[PDB]
Amino acid sequence: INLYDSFEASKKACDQLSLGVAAIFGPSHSSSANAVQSICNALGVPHIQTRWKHQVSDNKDSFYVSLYPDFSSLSRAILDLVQFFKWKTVTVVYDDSTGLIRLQELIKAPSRYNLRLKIRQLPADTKDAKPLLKEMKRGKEFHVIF
Amino acid sequence: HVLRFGGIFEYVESGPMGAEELAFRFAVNTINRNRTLLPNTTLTYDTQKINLYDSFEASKKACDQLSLGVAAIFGPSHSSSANAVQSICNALGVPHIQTRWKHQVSDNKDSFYVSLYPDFSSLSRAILDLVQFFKWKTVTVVYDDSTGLIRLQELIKAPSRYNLRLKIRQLPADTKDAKPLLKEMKRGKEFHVIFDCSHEMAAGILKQALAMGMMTEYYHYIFTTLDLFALDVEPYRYSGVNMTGFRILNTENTQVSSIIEKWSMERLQAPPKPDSGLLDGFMTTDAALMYDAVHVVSVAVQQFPQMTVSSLQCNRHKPWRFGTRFMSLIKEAHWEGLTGRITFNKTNGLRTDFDLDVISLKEEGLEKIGTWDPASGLNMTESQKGKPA
Amino acid sequence: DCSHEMAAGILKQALAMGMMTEYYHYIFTTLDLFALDVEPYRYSGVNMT
Ligand SMILES: *[C@@H]1O[C@H](CO)[C@@H](O[C@@H]2O[C@H](CO)[C@@H](O[C@H]3O[C@H](CO[C@H]4O[C@H](CO)[C@@H](O)[C@H](O)[C@@H]4O)[C@@H](O)[C@H](O[C@H]4O[C@H](CO)[C@@H](O)[C@H](O)[C@@H]4O)[C@@H]3O)[C@H](O)[C@H]2NC(C)=O)[C@H](O)[C@H]1NC(C)=O
Ligand SMILES: *[C@@H]1O[C@H](CO)[C@@H](O)[C@H](O)[C@H]1NC(C)=O
Ligand SMILES: *[C@@H]1O[C@H](CO)[C@@H](O)[C@H](O)[C@H]1NC(C)=O
Ligand SMILES: *[C@@H]1O[C@H](CO)[C@@H](O)[C@H](O)[C@H]1NC(C)=O
Repeated sequence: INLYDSFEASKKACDQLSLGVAAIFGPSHSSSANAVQSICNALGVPHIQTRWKHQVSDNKDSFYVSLYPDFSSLSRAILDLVQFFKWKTVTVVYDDSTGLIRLQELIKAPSRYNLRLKIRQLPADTKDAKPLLKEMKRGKEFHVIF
Repeated sequence: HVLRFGGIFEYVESGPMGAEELAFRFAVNTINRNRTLLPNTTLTYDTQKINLYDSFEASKKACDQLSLGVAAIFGPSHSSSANAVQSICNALGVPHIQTRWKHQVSDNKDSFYVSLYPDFSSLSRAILDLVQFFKWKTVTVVYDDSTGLIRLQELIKAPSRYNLRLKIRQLPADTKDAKPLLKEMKRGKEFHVIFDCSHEMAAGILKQALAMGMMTEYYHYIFTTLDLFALDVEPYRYSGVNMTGFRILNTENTQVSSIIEKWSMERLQAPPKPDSGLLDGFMTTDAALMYDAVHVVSVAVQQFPQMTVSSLQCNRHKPWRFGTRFMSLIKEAHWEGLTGRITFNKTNGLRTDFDLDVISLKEEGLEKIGTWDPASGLNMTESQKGKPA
Repeated sequence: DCSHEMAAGILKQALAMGMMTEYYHYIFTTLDLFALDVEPYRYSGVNMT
């Protein structure tokens, strides 16, 4: 399929289900993954997911698995690493807007621990880390989570 | 002439009819009764009843609607269903109008969708302007849904651009379990809370905060939701909380009040809920946005008389004949609706320009104390009280 | 110093104004304090002896 064309992934999933298939190894996007998950949950066919997607808590679908490790446990491991290194000022730099969901335990961590977090977002261009790192010069922040 | 619109609405089993579908059909009936707008064209609808948080049902109903053929589709509220509907109609060139915010992936390349919910980037910048007006230092942000951090993506990301320290807490899965969260709120001695939830959850946690004794002169709650006029502030107006928030629903104009009154007796069929704490007989923001969406797509239709509805097939990818012209006609309209001035970003489908009224809670109830605009800053007419000679 | 019904009305009007916190403290001369409804006032933290 193409880049984030969930209708095309739905059509290919319908064609592969018409051909007959044991289980569907789904796409690596988010929207097409949600579409294939809902389609196979309607038709009783097991879904396999290898990349993490954001999961809506209202969804009652049960016909899927996810072999990427959950970012709740990953974020708790990162918080344990921060507690082991005994940091105080952490600058967290992400690139995609879903990453705040992936690191939300670290953002909820200043309520329960003693920390101070400054988060920043990479720009939409690849080579534009030079202004953002300049803020790393200005903030004097030496503990960066990428 | 006869024109057809696509209506997808997530229905509730039993009960009354849904509010958004009622607003959609009320907008259709008021446009059909009026002759100043669309003089020689009549509008029809095809409403659908899909499940909540499902995309395959929405895909099947959208395919059935394109088998019937519609001019445009008014999508559902859940993010997955709206994403599937948006991809389906962008594959066929039929324009999409959505009234609820959804998280949008930056790698998406669709161009046949518009969203009339105000963008939370501009809303969060307005909230930052409101916070910087109040000279705050420590802000506790309480968010309900896990997507809501993206809705506060500008607000959370404030690294040393202003002297501000944030503490972020999440509401629990149960609605009634705010009491341990409010107990940690009280013991933490933090008194400037930004609540990001729906209006029903806001009324519920206001009842919980009243039961926790959080209603003093020390608390200055800020609600990101726009339905604060649906709240009943009668058991809180004499307390001394400040309760500043925003409103897009321009109730100052008399014609908008007349449209609200004409909505009201069709709205008062449903009985009120006294346990909810919501002021019954009022427009939500979603219903007004659906009404304004129908008006914007109608005035986009009126400039394009060569409008033939053609039935399309999901099994092929044959695009609509009048796709790009009608999409560009949609993406440049300027209609005065219930929310005021309506325009679209020309590089997006997001309504990034609006005119918010900053309201607050005083002893008379709720009243307008300021005006926010994205092009200007924040007026805040109580600070404009100093006019020396 | 009032009746228990008057005490309940005063407590409701004090909750409407946000009078009771952990700062405040009430003594009731009436002997029907156990017959009142202390459900909404309990979790805020009020002495109310
Ligand atoms: C269509 O959508 C586009 C986004 O998809 C819109 O582009 C956005 O435009 C706004 C202007 O309205 C930009 O806002 C601000 O940035 C300036 C200065 O930049 C600071 O931000 C930059 C980010 O790249 C850095 O390069 C700078 O060095 C610095 O870090 C701020 O000064 C602005 O504040 C102004 O606005 C706020 C609220 O109105 C006030 O509080 C301020 O005091 C001042 O009034 C904004 O923060 C925004 O960055 C830009 N976004 C992108 C991605 O380009 C576009 O405008 C929109 N078009 C229409 C027609 O709606
Ligand atoms: C809260 O509202 C009152 C109402 O008069 C106002 O006087 C006060 O300045 C407001 N702000 C506070 C207490 O920070
Ligand atoms: C603020 O509002 C007043 C009247 O309400 C108006 O006269 C003034 O020009 C406004 N200022 C700005 C900056 O919008
Ligand atoms: C009320 O009771 C609490 C504990 O229950 C106590 O800490 C507080 O001092 C009391 N208030 C008074 C005595 O004013």
